[PDB]
Amino acid sequence: HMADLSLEKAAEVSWEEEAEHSGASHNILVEVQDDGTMKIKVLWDTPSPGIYRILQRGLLGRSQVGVGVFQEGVFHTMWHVTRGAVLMYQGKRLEPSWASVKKDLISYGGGWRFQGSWNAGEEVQVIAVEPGKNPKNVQTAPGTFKTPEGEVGAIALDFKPGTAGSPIVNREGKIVGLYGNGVVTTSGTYVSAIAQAKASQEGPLPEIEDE
Amino acid sequence: HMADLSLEKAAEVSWEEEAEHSGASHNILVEVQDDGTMKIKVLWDTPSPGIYRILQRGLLGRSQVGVGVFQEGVFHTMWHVTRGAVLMYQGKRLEPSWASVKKDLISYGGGWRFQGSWNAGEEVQVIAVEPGKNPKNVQTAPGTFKTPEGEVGAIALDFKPGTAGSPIVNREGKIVGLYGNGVVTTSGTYVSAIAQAKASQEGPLPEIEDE
Ligand SMILES: [Cl-]
Ligand SMILES: [Cl-]
Repeated sequence: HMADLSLEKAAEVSWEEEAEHSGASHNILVEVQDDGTMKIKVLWDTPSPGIYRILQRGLLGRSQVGVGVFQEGVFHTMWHVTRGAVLMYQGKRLEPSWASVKKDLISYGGGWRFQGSWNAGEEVQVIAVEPGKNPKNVQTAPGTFKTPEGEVGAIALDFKPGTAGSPIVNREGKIVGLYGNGVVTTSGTYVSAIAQAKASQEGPLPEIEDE
Repeated sequence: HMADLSLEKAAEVSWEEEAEHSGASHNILVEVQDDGTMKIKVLWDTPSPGIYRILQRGLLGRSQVGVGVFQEGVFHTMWHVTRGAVLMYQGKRLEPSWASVKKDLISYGGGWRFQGSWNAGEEVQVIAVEPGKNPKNVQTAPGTFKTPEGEVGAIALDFKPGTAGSPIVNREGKIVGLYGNGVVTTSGTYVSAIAQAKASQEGPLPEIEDE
């Protein structure tokens, strides 16, 4: 309590054609042809879109507890990072609007906005915003993990504590999930879910009398 | 919300005479003498004392979001790990009792119990309980960082995300602080505070009429 969390912009969301690859392995789509060719295949009154550090003020200064993304006026991060705490941005209180403890996700100022859906076999990029480091794109080939309610992509990459909430993007620069909700395998490997919810939409119209 | 956090015992608190040392450097107290010698110097109804993983249940199973310590019936962890969330242990709800956002600390079921105070120049051990790994003692020589309200010990050691709340102990096996509230230096080095509060004590006696 005590509006102890604040936000600070760090980067914009995009795919980087050349970013470092990391992982024990690579998934590469090859196209083979008959001909014998083989080929490798206005200022808006809204928070600036992008990636932000989430910062908790104590005695040592501001420590980064996680990362989130503004997209269409809505701030998206992980449930475990904020547990619904108000977030200060430009002296304004941001209140939580929607949360999924199961998927480990939370949005502030509206419903989930991300539309990306990861396609098995494709490589993705995590835009890792580690405490005290410049943003960095990391290309990786996710596996899948088998859950109730469907199958989920799963990334085997280790980042510093505080990196949870960094977005995962596909080749069009669309966000397919957030990184940082994971488990550790018996062989000692950390794997993060590609955490993603359906984009929200308008319900039926209400009315009222409270002026 | 939804008692999504639970605890699981992982280890007991002790100094390990031989544990691995880690860090760019070592602080070693030498005693020199006149003689020319030089020398290197009942079951209780209370949660079992020790170190516990803090686990959040989602779709991938139980992910470790932090670590804390039971001592004298009180559970001690970091504020950023739970932000005051109820904790489930053996089907019982544990409610938070005291918290310090500035020191990044929280206790459940009573006031802070730890009595250890780190002494400049001494080496300490972090009992690192990393997600999916066995507990491990790590000996390190803390530096100091200069803050308001006094000087704080500061440890330059990197552990996996989820390790915050692991206790730091002195040579007598007394807890001098918890690891995992830190900042990152311009050279890219992570340093954690030795986070510690004064042990609590009984106040003046009240009375009442609410039977
Ligand atoms: Cl909507
Ligand atoms: Cl007390």
